[PDB]
Parts: sequence; C-alpha cells; structure tokens
Amino acid sequence: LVIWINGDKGYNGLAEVGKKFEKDTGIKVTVEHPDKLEEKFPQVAATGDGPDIIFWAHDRFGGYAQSGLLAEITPDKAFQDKLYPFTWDAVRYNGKLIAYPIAVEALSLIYNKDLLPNPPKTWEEIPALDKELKAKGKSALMFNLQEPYFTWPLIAADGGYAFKYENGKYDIKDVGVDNAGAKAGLTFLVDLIKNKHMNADTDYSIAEAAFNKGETAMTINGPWAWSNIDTSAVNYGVTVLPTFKGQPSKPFVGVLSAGINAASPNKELAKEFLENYLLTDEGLEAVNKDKPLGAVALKSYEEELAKDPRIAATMENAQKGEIMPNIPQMSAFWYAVRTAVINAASGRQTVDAALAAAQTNAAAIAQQWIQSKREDIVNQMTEACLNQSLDALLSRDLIMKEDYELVSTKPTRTSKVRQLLDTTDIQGEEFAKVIVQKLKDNKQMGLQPYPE
Amino acid sequence: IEEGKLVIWINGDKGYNGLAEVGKKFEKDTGIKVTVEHPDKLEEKFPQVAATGDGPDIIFWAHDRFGGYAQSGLLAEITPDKAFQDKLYPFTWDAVRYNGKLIAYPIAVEALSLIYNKDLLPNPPKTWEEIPALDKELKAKGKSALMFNLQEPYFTWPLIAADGGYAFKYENGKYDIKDVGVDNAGAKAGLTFLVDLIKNKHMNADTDYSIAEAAFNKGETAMTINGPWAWSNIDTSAVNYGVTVLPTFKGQPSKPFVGVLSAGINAASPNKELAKEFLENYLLTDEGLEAVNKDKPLGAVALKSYEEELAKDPRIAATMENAQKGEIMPNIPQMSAFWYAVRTAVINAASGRQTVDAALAAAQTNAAAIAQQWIQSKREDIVNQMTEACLNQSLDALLSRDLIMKEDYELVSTKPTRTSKVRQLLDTTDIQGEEFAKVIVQKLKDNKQMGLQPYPE
Amino acid sequence: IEEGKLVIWINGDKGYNGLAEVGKKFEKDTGIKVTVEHPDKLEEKFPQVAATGDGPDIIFWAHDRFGGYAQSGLLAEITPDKAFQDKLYPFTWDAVRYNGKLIAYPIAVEALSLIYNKDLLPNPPKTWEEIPALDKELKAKGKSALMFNLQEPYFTWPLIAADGGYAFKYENGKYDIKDVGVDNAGAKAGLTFLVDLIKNKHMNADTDYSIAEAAFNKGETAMTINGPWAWSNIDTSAVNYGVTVLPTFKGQPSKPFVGVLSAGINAASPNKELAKEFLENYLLTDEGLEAVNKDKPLGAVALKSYEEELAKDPRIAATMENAQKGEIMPNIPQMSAFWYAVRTAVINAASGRQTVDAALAAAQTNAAAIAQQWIQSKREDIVNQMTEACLNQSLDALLSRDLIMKEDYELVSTKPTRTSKVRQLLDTTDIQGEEFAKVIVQKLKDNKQMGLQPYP
Amino acid sequence: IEEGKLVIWINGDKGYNGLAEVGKKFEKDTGIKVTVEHPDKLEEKFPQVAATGDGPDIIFWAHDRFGGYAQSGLLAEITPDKAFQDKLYPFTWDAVRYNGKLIAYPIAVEALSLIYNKDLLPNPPKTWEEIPALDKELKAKGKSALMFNLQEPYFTWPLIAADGGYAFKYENGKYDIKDVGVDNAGAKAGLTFLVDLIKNKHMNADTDYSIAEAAFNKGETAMTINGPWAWSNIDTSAVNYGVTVLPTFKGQPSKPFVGVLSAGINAASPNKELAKEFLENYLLTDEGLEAVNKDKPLGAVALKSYEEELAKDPRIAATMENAQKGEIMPNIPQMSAFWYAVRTAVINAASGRQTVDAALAAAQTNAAAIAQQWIQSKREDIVNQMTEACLNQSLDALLSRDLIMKEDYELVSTKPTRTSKVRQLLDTTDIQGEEFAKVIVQKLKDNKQMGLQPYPE
Repeated sequence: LVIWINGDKGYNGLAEVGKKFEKDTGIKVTVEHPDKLEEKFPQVAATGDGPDIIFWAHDRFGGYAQSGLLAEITPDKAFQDKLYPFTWDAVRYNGKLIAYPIAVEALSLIYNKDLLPNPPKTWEEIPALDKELKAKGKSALMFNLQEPYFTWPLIAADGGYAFKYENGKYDIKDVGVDNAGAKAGLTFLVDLIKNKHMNADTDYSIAEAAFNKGETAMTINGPWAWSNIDTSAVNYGVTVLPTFKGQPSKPFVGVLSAGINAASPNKELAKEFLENYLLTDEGLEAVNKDKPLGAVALKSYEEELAKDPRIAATMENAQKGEIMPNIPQMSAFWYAVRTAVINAASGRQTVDAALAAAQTNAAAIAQQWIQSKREDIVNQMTEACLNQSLDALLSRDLIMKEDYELVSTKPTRTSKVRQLLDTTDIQGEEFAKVIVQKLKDNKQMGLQPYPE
Repeated sequence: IEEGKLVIWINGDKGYNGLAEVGKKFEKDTGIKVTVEHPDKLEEKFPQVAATGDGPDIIFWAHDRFGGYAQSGLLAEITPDKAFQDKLYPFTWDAVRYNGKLIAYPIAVEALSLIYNKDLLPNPPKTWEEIPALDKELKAKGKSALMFNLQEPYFTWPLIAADGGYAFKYENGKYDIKDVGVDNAGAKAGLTFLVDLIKNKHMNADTDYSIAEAAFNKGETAMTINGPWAWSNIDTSAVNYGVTVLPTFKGQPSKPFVGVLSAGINAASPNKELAKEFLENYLLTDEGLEAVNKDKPLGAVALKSYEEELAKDPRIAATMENAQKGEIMPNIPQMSAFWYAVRTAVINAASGRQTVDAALAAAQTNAAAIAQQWIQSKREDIVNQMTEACLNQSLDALLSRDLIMKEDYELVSTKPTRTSKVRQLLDTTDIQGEEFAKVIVQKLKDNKQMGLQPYPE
Repeated sequence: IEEGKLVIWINGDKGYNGLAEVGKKFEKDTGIKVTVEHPDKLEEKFPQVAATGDGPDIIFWAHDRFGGYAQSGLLAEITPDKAFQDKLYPFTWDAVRYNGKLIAYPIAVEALSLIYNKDLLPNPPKTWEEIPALDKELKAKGKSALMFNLQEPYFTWPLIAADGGYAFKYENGKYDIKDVGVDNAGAKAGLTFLVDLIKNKHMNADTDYSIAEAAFNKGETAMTINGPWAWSNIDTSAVNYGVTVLPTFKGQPSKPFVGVLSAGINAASPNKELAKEFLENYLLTDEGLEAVNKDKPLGAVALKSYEEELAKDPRIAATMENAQKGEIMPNIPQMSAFWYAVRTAVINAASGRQTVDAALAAAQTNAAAIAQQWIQSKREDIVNQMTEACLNQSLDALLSRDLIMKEDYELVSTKPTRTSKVRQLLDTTDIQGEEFAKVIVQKLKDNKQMGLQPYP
Repeated sequence: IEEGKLVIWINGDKGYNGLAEVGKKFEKDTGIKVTVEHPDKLEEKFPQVAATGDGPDIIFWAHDRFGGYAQSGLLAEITPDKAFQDKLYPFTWDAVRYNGKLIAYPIAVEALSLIYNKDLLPNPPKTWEEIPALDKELKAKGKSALMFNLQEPYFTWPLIAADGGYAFKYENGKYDIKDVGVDNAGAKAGLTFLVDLIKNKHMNADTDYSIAEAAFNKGETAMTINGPWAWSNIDTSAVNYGVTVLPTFKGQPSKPFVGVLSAGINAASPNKELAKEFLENYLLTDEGLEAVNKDKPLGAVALKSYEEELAKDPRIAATMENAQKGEIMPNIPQMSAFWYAVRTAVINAASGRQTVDAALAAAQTNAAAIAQQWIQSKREDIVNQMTEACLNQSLDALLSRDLIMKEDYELVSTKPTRTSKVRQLLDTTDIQGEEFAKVIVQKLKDNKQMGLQPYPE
C-alpha cells in the first residue's frame, strides 16, 4: 500500500497505523507526502500509476470522481452508522460514495493570551489593535495570504460565495466572487496590507513561525497547526473568527477524506486498512497525537474530542461557515480566486478588476459550452474560423509557440480543430472566449443555443 | 484583640500623624494608649480579620464600604445621644445609616476637584472637550495638560457618570440592586473619551497616584484631579495652584462620587466604650479635627462648629460645589462588587486589551452580581445539596476556562470531604468574581438540584 | 536587506524612543529615513538572520556578544579616523577591539548598582549578610528588603563573583578559554547565599525584571539591583531613592560584570557608509546622546565631551564605583556559551530542582565547552573518519539518555549516506548542547579513530 | 529682660512648684516677685534667647551644658564669698568651674538608679545578662521585666559606658576633645545588648519617659531606670518599691553620667544682685531645699548641712553608690554636640534603621566635631574670605545630599549680599550637624581659600 497525504497533516502518525497493519496482516505500508498532491493525483492516476489511497479535503474528490479516477467504495450499512451521517454526504457524488470521511476541519482564530488576553470579535478593530502592538515591537495579525482557503472567510462574510445552492444542487452558472459582499471583504484585506498592518507575500511558514516565536498576537489556521504551537508553548487560545460588517466570517469547511485509486490492484487491502485500522479509536488518536485531525467523522472518537474547547471553537466556526461543494467546478474556482487574492494583495490589479477576472474564470461559461458541444464543433468548424481563431489567439499571446505549431501541423482540419479543443481545456477560459466569438462571427448556426 | 489599648486603622493618604496626636492627648488625659496604623488595602483587610475576631478597634474609610461590613455583622451599632447628633450635620448621619441603624461616626465629606497650576494655566478649562487641544499647546513648551490616577475608578468615574452612567438606580427611597448603569450610552461616551485621550498620547494608561501627584507638584503638568488630602503636599512644593469645579462633558457637569469619611467601631472589640469617648469627646471636636486637618486636610467636615471655619476657605467651597453637582455614594453591600467591576473595565480599556463596549458590558454583569448573590442567598443549602459529580464538573469546567488559579484548585480538592470541598469552592466564588459563579450555577442547573429554590432566570 | 533606509536594532529596556528622535534629525537633515526596532532576544536573533544576509543595518548591545559575531564574520570592520578616536575614551575602544580590529562604536559604559528607597530605608546595608535580618523587620511593616531579576544571570553574577567566581581567567594579556571559574568555592558560596535567601522566604525564585521594577517603583520593596536605564521609570513614580555601591559578601565587594553598550554595523548591509555618518556625526555627539539619555539613561558615556556633564551626577559616580570594583566583560566568542550555561545553573538552584554544587558543576563543563569546540575544530575530519558503527553507537547511547528528540533522531537516520548522517549529527551537536557532544567524543575515543588529532 | 522681677527657668521633671514656694517667701520678705517657668527644651532655648539678650534671670539645669553657655558669654561669673563656699561640698564647685571661673551655684548631685517593684520582684537582678531570662518569666504572668526611656541617651549611656565607652578621655587634668570613645568595642557591646533586648521583644524601641513611669507606677513592669525626681510620683501610686545599684554588664558595673543640677545667672539680666540673694540666702538653705525636695526630690544635695539629713535615706545611699561607680559629666562646650550625636545613634539602632557598628561610627565623627569647630574657630575669616562660587558650590552639593531643608536653603539665598549669605550658611552649620560642615570645609579646600589658616587634616 502506498498512501498520499498532505504534509501539514499528521503523516508520521498515519505511518504508525501502517506499521500496525504491517505487523498484523503482513502487507507493508508507505506514507508519502509530495507537494501539490491535489494536482499530481489527477495527472498520474489518469494514466494508471500513483498512490493506492489519497488523503485530501472532500472538495477535490467529485472532480476526480467525474474523471473516473476514484474507486466507488461500498462499506456495509453497519459501518456507515459508526461515522456521522453528514460526513457521508460530503463524499457522495451522484448517489455514489467515493471516499471514506476521516475528519471535519475548519479555520479558527488562534490568539496569544499573554500578548492579547481578550481577542477582537470584529475585523474592523484589527487596524487599531496593530498600531498599539507596533509600539511594543509586535504585530496584531499574520496569516497565509497565498492560499485562498485562508482569505475566503473574509470574502464570503459580507456576501461572497463560490456557487449558489438551488435548494438541492449547486447552480454552476451562478458564481458570487464578483458581488459587492465579495469586493468589500477583499478590499478590507487589501487595505490592511496597504496600511502596513499585513505583508502581501506572507506564506504559511512565515505565519506559523511568527506566531509560534511570539512575534504576532493572532493567526488564522486549522487544527493541524496546534501541534507545533504546543511545542513552543505560547500560551494560546482557539476561538471564533472575527465578524465583518456585523456578519460572521464564513470559512469553507473541509472533510478530510480517504479515497481509493480506481487503477490500483489493492482495492480490498485498502478497505481493510481504512475501515478496520484507521477509522478506529486507536488509529485516529495515533494520527491526532502527531498533528490534530480536527473534529473526526468517527462517532466513538468524536465523543472524546468534543470535550476539548479547541474543537468546540472549530465546530462553532464550521457552523457559521458552510460546507465545500465536491463538484468538479471547484478546482477551477479555487485557482481563479487564488490569482485574484494574490494580484490584489501585491497591488498589480484592483479588487474590482481582479474579482471580475476571477468571476468569468471560476464560472467557465465558454469552456463548458465548448465541452457540451465538443464533437459538433469538431465537425462543423470551418477552416477559415480555425485560422481566424488561431490568428486572434496568437495576437493576444494566449497560445504558446509549441501549442500553435502542434495544432497547425495536424494532417486534417477535423484533427486541427480537435487539437485546438484539446488545448482549450488545458489553457483556460479566456482562450475559449476567442473561439466561441469566432464561431459566432462565422455564424455556425448548426451549434445549438449560444451563451448570450 | 487586646483590651486596654486602642488600635486605629486609617488610610495612608489621610492625616494619620495628625490623628496620632489626638491619640497622645487621649493617652495623656485618660491613660489609655492609642496606636494609629495605616496598612495597605485596609478596605479589603478589615472584612477578613474582623470576621474571625482580631483587627483594629476602630476603622477609618469612606461610608460606601460600611453597609457591606454592617450586613456582615462586623461593625458595632453606635448609639450617640441626640444632643450629640445635633453637633454633626444631619445628612452625614444618613450616609452612615444602614437599615435604620447608625453604624459609624461621620468625620468629613470629601469629593474630587479640578486642581490647576495658575502659573502654567491661569484660566483653567471648563470643558473636557478642550483638553486635547490644550495639551498640544503645552507639549510645545515641554509639559502636559492633565495627569491623574487612572488605576482607581474613583477618579475616572466623574467622566463616566457625566453623560448618564450610574452605579445603581435610586427608586425614590432605596437603591434598585438589579438596575446597574455602567453599560448605558452615557457611560460608554465618558469612558470612550478617557480612552481617546490615552490613545492620542495626551495621557498615559499606567499612571498611578504617586506618578500624578509627583508630576503636578514638581510643575511638570498643568492640571490634576484629586481630593482635599492632596492639598497638603502641594502647599509644601508651593506650586501656585487653585482648586475649582470639574470640567463639563457633553454640556453636563462631571459627577464625582461623594464620600463621607466615617469612623466605625469593630463589633469584636472589647474597647467599645473607650472608642466612643475617643470619637465623641476627643476626635469630633474643634481641637481634634484641626490637628488632623493640619497634617492632611479632611475636606468639608461633618462637625457643624468646625465646618463654620473651613467654609471660608475657597478650596472647600470648590469641593462642596463639585459634591453638589455629583451624588452621594450608596453604602449598600453591592458597592464593593461594583467598584472592582468598574476598576477592571477602566484599566482594560485604558491599556487597550478590550474595547469600551466590551469592557463595560463585562462590568455590567459583574457589578449586577446575579449569580454571586444567588449563591450567597442559598449558601448552606448548596453546601449540603451539591453532588460530588457537580463539584468535579464545576472544577473541571472552571479550570478549562482559566477561572481558577493553580493554588486555588488544589486548596479546594485537598479538603477532606465533599461538604468541606463545596464550602471551599463557595469561599472562592466570593473572592474570584462573578463569571466564576455563573459556571457553578450552570452546573447546579445541569444536574437538576431542585432542592435549591427559584433559580435566577 | 534594503538599500536606502537604515534599520536599527536596540534592546527594549534602553532609550529606543530617544534614539528614534536622533533618526528623525537624520531624516530631516540628510533625507535617509531611520527605523528603530526593539525585538525580543535580539542578542540571539542577530546571529541567525545576519549569517544568511538580512537583519538590521546597525546593532545595539553590550560589547560581550560582539567578538562572537566578529569571529562569525557578521560585523563590519569599522574604520573611524584617529581624530574621532580621541573624542571617545581609550579603554572603551579596547572593549570593542577583536584581534587588533575595531568592530563596533562604543556608546556607553554601564554597570549594576544598589538602588534603595530612602523613605523605607535611609541607611542602606553595606553587607549581603545583614539582608536576611533586615527583611524580617520589613515583613512586620508589610514590605520586603530586596527584590530583583533572578532569571537573567547578569544580576545574580555580582554575588557569585564576589568571594571568587569568574567566567574565564585572564592570563595577563588574553583570556584562558579552558580555565573557567563557575565551579570554585567562591562561586558556590555566592550562589548558596542567593539560594538560602529564596529558601527562607526573603526572595521569590520566579521574580523577573517586570516584577522587580514594579515592586520597587510602587514602594513595595526597599531595595533593587539594576543599571542606569531603570532610573527613568523610578523618577516618574517619584520614590525618594538613592543609587549606591553593591553590598559586600564575606568582606569582599560584589563584582558586577561591566558592559559597554556598543553599536556595530552589519557586514551584509549596503548602507555601511550611511551608518558611519549616523554614528559618528549624529549619535556620538552631545545633542544626540542626551536625546537618548533623557528617554532612558545610557550610563557613563564613552564620549569625553558628554561624560563631563554626566560625571557631576552622583548616580553615575556610584555606577563607576561599582564598575571599578567589578571587572569588564570579555568580548570573546566563548561568553555566549558561558552566559546561558550560568543562566540555567542560577534558575535550577533558585527553583530547587538541583543543588548549588550540582548546578555549577554542570555549568562548569557547559561554559568551558570543550567537546563542542573540539568537534567544531575537526568538523570535516569527523565527517570523513567516523565509522557507521560509531554513528549508531552514538545514536543509541544519546537516545538512551534522552539527549536527542524524536524528530532529531529520525532526521539524522533518514539521510541517504553515512557521510550525510554524520554531517546531520554534527549539525545537531551545535544546536543541542555540550553534554550531547561528550557522548560522540566518547564513542570516537571508544572506536579508536586515531586519524582525529589530539583528544581532550 | 525686665528689671525688678525674677524669672526662673527649671526643667519640668524637677520640683518647680516647690521652687515657686521659695519665690513666695522671697516675695513676702524682700518684696521682689518671682516667676518659676518650665518650658520645653530649655537646654536649647536658653542659648538662643540669652545670646540676643532676653530670657530668664536664672537657669536650672545639669552642669554639663553650662561650660558651653560660659564659652558663649551667656552666664554671669558668680562671686560667692569663701565663707559661703565652705557651706557647699568642694567637688560640686569643681563641677561649675570653667577655666578657673565659677559660673553657677551647685544645687544637687543626681545620678540614675535601678528602681524595682518589691512585690513583683523582691530580689532584683545584679546583672544585665539575666534580664532577658527574667522577662520571659514575667511575660507568663502578664507583665514585663524592664521598661525605661530609650529616647534620651542619658538613660541608655550607663549600659554603653559599662564595658568601656566614654565621651571624651581625661588627659590627667583636662579633657582631650579629639579622643572620643563612642566607637570602641566596649561602647558597641553595650548598645548591641540594648538593641538585642528590643529585637527579642523584651523592650519596645519607641518607649519615652511618660510611657516608662506610667508603666512602673501602675504596676505593669517590675523595673525602671530613673533619677531621684521620679520617686515623688511612685510614692503617690504606692507601688512597694526599692532603689538600688544598676546591674553589671560583662562583670563591670554600669557607669551612669553624674549630673550636678546647677543654677547660673544670665549675663544679660539687670537683676544679678537680686538673684545672688535668692540663691545664697533663700534657696541654698535647709528650709529652701526641703521645700523643693518635698515636691520632687533633688537627689544628694550640694549643701553640707542639708545633705546630713538626706544621707540617712537609703535611696540617696543607693544614688551615691551609683554615682561613685559612674563618672562626672564634663562641663566643656563639646558635650552638647556629643549628646545629640549619641541621641541619634541610640534611636536609629533601637528602631533598626542602622546597625550598631554603623550608628556609633556616625556618632564618632559627629561627637568629635572637627569641621564644625574648625568653622567656628575661623568664623569671621570665612565670612569675609568665601567666594560667591564656593558658596553656590556648597549650596548645590549640600542640597544634592539632602543635608539642607527647603526652608533653610531659601532663607540663605534670599539674603541681600554674599557676606550675609555666608553668615547665614555658617549660622545653619551649627544647627544642622557635622556632616553639613564637612561639605563646606571641602569646598573651601577645593577653591583654595589659603587665607584660612591650617586646615583639619
């Protein structure tokens, strides 16, 4: 068995669960923690190779499931009762369970009790608080601005959202990163950076190091981070995220899930490891001891963790927040918002411009419209429309030099358009808008209803 | 405590060496030796030591603490004859009357005044709102406008009460213990302005009494807020000064709490009749009061004959003008809780750990003291009726919220029995505040201790 | 680090807001903006950050840490002209001279003094031995005799050195790095007396700087031990106080270590010439020093012209009298090891985890730092010449004595090669202390690695 | 002062009402009215008022202060005929002889004695070393062993001198003013033992004369140390008491200083011949002395005829036995400096501000008084020769060491000229002690005032 799990989680703890599995049933386990395992998995598993079993938040899994990468798990309904019922809903894609829920996790405000005994319950008082701490040679807040997971709580607060819930399923066309609530949140984050309260290029390692050394009074982070703080022994508390414009911060709530690779031979060996070794009270605490899982999906072990007020704070944040969608659109949404946060923070773009760009990118209206009528476009695109698209795309630097030549050196106009539509999926949504414009310019009225 | 001798406890800021000379007159005349001591936190030391038995024969403090001592049975119920009651002012007797019983002898009325340096500032400000502006000008000449004790809430209260804050509402005859007004907009407005002065570098958050007096008496600041007692040290330094009315806030005047320095006799003393001779025939006389007043001013005295002289001095005229605009302290037992509730809110907001809205909201619940008094009302019932599970549930939950110290937790649990553990828990509820008490009353309601009578809400 | 601007690092207890005003004069005049920061553990943060590259342009600390920075190549070798060298005192230049090279600008000489409350105690004690008696009397009146910072060894050292303790012996010209005197009877006697005061409830084991100053400035204790910098806050509270000579122990006087607050320039800064203008022409002048001194006293300054004024003040006269009776700190790189070796011994003995004889015996070996430096002297030879058996024998024996953490052991053994494992072992020897190193040097001697040169 | 009438000054503890009756006999006979006053600090009031002119006609005090008044020209040089000199004892004349000149009339020899309660303690201790033990036993029965005036050094000196302390060494004929023995091991040993009694709760540091007499006369303590004058009040209370020899220390006996109560005439009085009639023919007679002695005992009188009767009383026999073992006070002007130097050292060591070694080392330099007398020897030269720089340097340095009060500094500097400023500085050097003088003599030597003659060392 080869297990892939994120580096910030308790991998050495999960390695000890593997050595128990090795000692008992004989099968050796290897727990690896490669970088960008969320992006490495869909590459390697699509061909065939990779890990037997993958550990990540439930949002990426429905995208893997639509791609046929994950094995459709079948735990018996006596086992389904041992885990919480809403954690199963997190890993249910089109009436099919695709991974085992391990633990619910959400972001919390983590504050230094010695530097700040009464922490702020509003974002609006943090600028003021920082000015006071600057006098004593410290800062108020410091957290990871690179990843959009951490900054999203602020963005969603006043009224931003990834995809609207249409009371039963998510509307893939109604994206809310553009709306005034979303602008207001990000504007405030940019303003903190502009007024020297925060620093635009602060990553996870900068943030944790600062708070754990006692150089800043507050950080925003999940359960996993608590392990390192205990070591440094900065007298700390975990509490509810500060409010913005009266309304509470809404962090996206992840369910750390374990899905089995569809291209693995060891499908039955993984189910023994998950159901009978990991998802047990002994197994989960071996992981939790190394680096906290959060509030676990296993009912029996959550009973103990609920007593700890840190988990009580984590669940209070998760209640006020909302659960991530598992749908395949989320991967596009995430790296669309990633850019908008980083550009606005560094000051290359404005907030209005950055989120307007991420609005179209997260939606993917053209890129999905092309995908919906894929074969029709291959058959119905004229050789003029192809060249018009190829010219206009090259004039806006949207095609690389290798990608342009790889398209045009195909034998036929049928195969060229195919190779063009292969690169539309790879090269983003602004790429697709050009082609859909040229298809509408040349009046390819055989393609069905157009976007707008 | 010792029979034969008198042991007097009085605050250090007052004229204790002057009162010591009244003792040497008593020693020379009637033979009984007198010892005047001035221990720190004598307001908090007295209810500890006198409850067991020992302590002073006679206690000198403002009248607000006395009704709390009286409800605790610590003070002797004094019986001066009605020929003597006419020698002191009638409203000063009302200050020391607890449930139709006189509990101490009124010595002097005292209230805070604006004390300004005439050389640095000949026309002092009549509004708080112009002090920020005035400070900026004095910063140019290497000085500051105002500087006073921010630690004690007595001094900062004038500003808080001005716009409409209050300790406990008067129900035209007695105080409503449930209607507390430290939370209201008037109270917020006052404290906000005090915080703003500190935030804009006009004042300094951690300024105590010794910092303030030293600064004004050396001529480093143009104004201070203080009572009569402070005038003695200012005369020595000879900073040409005047005492006047406190500045207005939002048009309305500052309302300082008015204290009546009272002398109560300890109920556990053998020398009850020896103290009454010392008070009525030696201290409360024109010779006796001026011996104290010479050392460090008493204020406007309760004795009619000696007030006649002190009324001529314009400093006392200023003190009484402030006291008129202000209002008299309640003597009720709730005040001790109110005071250290407001003490925290002022200090936290000043230092900038909490906001004003948060700090006063915390002090609102603490001053009201609903749980802490509910525990006190059914004290012995809770000792008998609390389960050993409820005890441990409370002890666990209190330790998880850092409400118990490490010494206090171990001192409770190392008691021999549950009856004694719960007793020791309820002993620390009175000491450790009101958020402490809310945990226990929650656990008593969780375990359904129906023996206990109606619950708070 | 940023070219254009100056970033100054100085300790929080000193007058940093005063030095900030010297920066605003520099900004107003020559245009270059100055930022005065005061981070915690700046003595330990500087060698980390400056070794890589970044950090402050200019560093303010006592001269003892500087020779360790200088041996590490962190400090820029300053070249003030000999017309400027005459403006400061000649012995203050000797304080900042490392191997015939001037490494920082001397700002001010500083030493500890007995600071007493005249109202509570008009005639202060001239012997340590009468303080237990004096405390019993003040306990009756609801106060204490003495109260000072027991955490830092700077403050408790005066007592330790008195009867005959010493950091490193002077061999009439240079310090003998192998002759350490924290173990000697004189040193034991001093620390024993400090422990006895704590054991008899006269002092409290976990009293830090903020506890001490607050107590004396509020008028809760009659005496404290502190430097010039503390006088500023006492004036504010206006506790009628005097500064005087430290009390004697066993007849001999207390010997405080004497610091020279020095300003060294970072070798990895682009603004080397901009700092020299700030130091020589703006800070080390009569206007500049008094702007700092007004905020929080520097002490007895190195600048001859401004010392002329400060010498008149009897507090400085008391400070210099203590400094005469004491002795000047070494600047050598061994001092950093000495200090945190004595820090532990003082705190353990005070809290009562160890005895004085045990605590100082531990600090004796640690301060000497014989194995850890011997490993460093033959570092690459040990990487090449250590057997894989000797590695595992060391790793086993170190783990059995709880000297390696669980993370550090696994990080060593998961290296690819035996060459890289030993490297990672010797990387952790520098971090993890001297008792760690004694195990490895024992195993290298057990396996007879007679290619390594003379042993200890 | 007034011509016609006599105004007598005598200490309050002595029999002043008895001496007033001798005045009414003088009034009835010769017509001149007499007024006997008893003002506080009359030892220190006399040299002030008599130096200008006014004061009493005749002064009653122990002979030690008189040679200081005589050197100051305050006392009239008396000339009793040698037929009258035989009526008083010859060694009492030596007590009042300053540089071969008789300066006052000797009235009575007085010395301290151990005065014990026979009912509480029938066999009194003959050693100081057993008093700690004796006190522990009496503490069980609710009483104390010893209690006496610790404020004045007269009473504690017996213990100090015992082992080998002394004021000024006798150089077989005159006293060596430079050889002072308050510092020596014998002196340290004595004071150490006195401090130890106070430290071990046997005695109380702040016990004055009124505390001591009241305690012994009420029967609250078993022993006191006091002179003859105190016996009058003890008889009234009728505590069955005995007077005996002072307890030994380290084997050697306690050496009390022996005073000769003397009556000197003011040099600035017009009634010099009227006082000599009052002294020789009315006071120093058998009728006159017993009128005083009846009110409050004089002691062992200087008048031979009346001592014959008083010698029969065993209390006087005990008093003389103490006086034999002790030694007679010097009359020299240095004694006034010695006394208030030792006064401080006793009080500081007793209260525990200083150690005994530190306190007596301070009093050693102060009693010797090298600078203060050097200033006095070249007083007018220093007024003329001190620069205005040296004045200000002294005034600055003296103020930095808290040696000048705030009133004294301003009173010097507000003089019109430098000649008058230095005069006012040297006026306060005599009042304010010897460490004050060392500063000025340092500054005079710093500025190189070579006009002034040889310097001290």
